[PDB]
Amino acid sequence: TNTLQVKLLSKNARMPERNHKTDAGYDIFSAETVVLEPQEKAVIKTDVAVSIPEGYVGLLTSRSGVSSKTHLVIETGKINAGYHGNLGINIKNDHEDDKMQTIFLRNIDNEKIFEKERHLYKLGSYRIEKGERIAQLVIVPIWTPELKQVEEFES
Amino acid sequence: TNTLQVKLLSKNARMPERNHKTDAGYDIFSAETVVLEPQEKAVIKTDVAVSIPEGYVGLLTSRSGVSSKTHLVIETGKINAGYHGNLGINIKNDHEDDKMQTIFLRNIDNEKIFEKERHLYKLGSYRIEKGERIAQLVIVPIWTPELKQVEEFES
Amino acid sequence: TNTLQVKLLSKNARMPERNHKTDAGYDIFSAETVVLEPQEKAVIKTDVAVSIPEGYVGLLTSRSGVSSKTHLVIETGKINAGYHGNLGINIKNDHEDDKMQTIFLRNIDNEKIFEKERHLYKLGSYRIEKGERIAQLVIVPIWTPELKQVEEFES
Ligand SMILES: O=c1ccn([C@H]2C[C@H](O)[C@@H](COP(=O)(O)NP(=O)(O)OP(=O)(O)O)O2)c(=O)[nH]1
Ligand SMILES: O=c1ccn([C@H]2C[C@H](O)[C@@H](COP(=O)(O)NP(=O)(O)OP(=O)(O)O)O2)c(=O)[nH]1
Ligand SMILES: O=c1ccn([C@H]2C[C@H](O)[C@@H](COP(=O)(O)NP(=O)(O)OP(=O)(O)O)O2)c(=O)[nH]1
Ligand code: NI
Ligand code: NI
Repeated sequence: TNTLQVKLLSKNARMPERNHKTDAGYDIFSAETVVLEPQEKAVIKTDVAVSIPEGYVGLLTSRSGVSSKTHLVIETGKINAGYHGNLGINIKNDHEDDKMQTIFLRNIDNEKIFEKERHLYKLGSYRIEKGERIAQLVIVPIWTPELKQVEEFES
Repeated sequence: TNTLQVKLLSKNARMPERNHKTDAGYDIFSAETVVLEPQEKAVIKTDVAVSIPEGYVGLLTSRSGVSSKTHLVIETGKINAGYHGNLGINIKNDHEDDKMQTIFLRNIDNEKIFEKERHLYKLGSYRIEKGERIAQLVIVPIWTPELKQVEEFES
Repeated sequence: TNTLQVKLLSKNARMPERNHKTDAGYDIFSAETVVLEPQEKAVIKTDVAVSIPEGYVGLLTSRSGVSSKTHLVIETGKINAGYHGNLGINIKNDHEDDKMQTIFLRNIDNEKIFEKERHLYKLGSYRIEKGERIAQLVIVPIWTPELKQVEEFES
């Protein structure tokens, strides 16, 4: 009743966490490791499925720490009450494509990642790693009345 | 009561649709045909008016299919309970302006549109056509208490 | 009960305003004066703190007038029920960095600001001034049930 059904779709999926009763949302973890170049768009698999009951909508939205620090822009997803598919993260690396190149990409804390092997990445490239806090899920009640075409409003 | 008032403002306006009782929102259709160049901003007319009752807010928000596939970024609009004006779609083609040009623009499914007449468009240009599913409306309850200036919080 | 606690953190902070009972949100004012260059990111201090009660989330979101007219993109912040810190505005000037320069920057109405002293700014630069309407706060009820790992959903 006052419980939400969560299903893991793979071994790479992590269970959402609401560590504090103070918090409004549930920590969503990536089930993928991907490198996003400037201007590049992607849908990140969480390998998690939720069964939101009717009368509610789920908001798969961005964290403030990742969005303020990095150019990673997450378009909030509206999780329909009944959708049992894989929760994707609609993401875009909004860093501009200035043609410049660097020897290291940066994490979701905007910090430079030092590698043992030298590699040439385009400047402004980010990497998201398996099991990282990149999004959060917030469930909000909704009002869905029947629509009535009207020629001029009540008042 | 448990009905929402909808008004069409022209012949080009289409009635919002909630085809499934599973869905949280209402399909919003464009009343315009416009071509958006890279970095170009616009407010798309739906020619639709809604009368949301007090204690609720409307969220004129993006669809997941259009936002994940195209560079079309819709800034979610907060529809105030009482606003009876034309619902606009605050949109931006976030494709970068790389000065390059192509012989065809692309639709809201990111597919290339083949034309009988050759025309030169800038690379990353999109066209939205009259009567297309580009946005959705989600109504959510709101808490609007009176504000009290406080020197230090309750607890 | 049906009141919200608001705390000012400095002399530069302004009290949020819900001028109409028609409106869904509360007008949020900047406590800073900053110039944002193209592609530049910042967190704007409001010097305001709110004590949202449990069972609710706050949405520190963009105004339609500023977002449709300017390239100022505000990533909606989810204000947790219990957070008593400074409300920041997660902002980005999404104007592209075209290397061009102009003798005047522009305001949150996208109008050119004429100065007595000539200065060279990069094209697409915006200035936000102390005490300006740049954001709004909308509080929405939330459902936070306990999570139960499930192998296959109820129905
Ligand atoms: O724009 C913002 C966003 C967040 N905040 C505050 C409110 C919130 O309680 C706190 C945490 O931000 P979020 O709830 O949006 N994300 P999260 O709880 O995951 O924190 P973080 O992103 O830092 O891990 O920061 C702002 O003041 N302005
Ligand atoms: O980022 C997202 C967005 C949506 N989804 C899922 C949840 C939702 O039930 C389903 C449909 O997405 P939206 O409700 O956000 N838009 P719409 O119902 O119109 O579908 P589409 O945009 O594909 O027409 O896709 C994700 O998993 N991640
Ligand atoms: O995309 C939008 C955004 C807003 N609107 C309408 C609905 C709303 O009642 C009205 C005001 O917009 P917002 O509530 O989103 N922001 P605000 O009340 O502060 O007005 P403004 O931003 O113009 O000061 O404009 C649209 O039609 N489409
Ligand atoms: Ni939102
Ligand atoms: Ni951009």
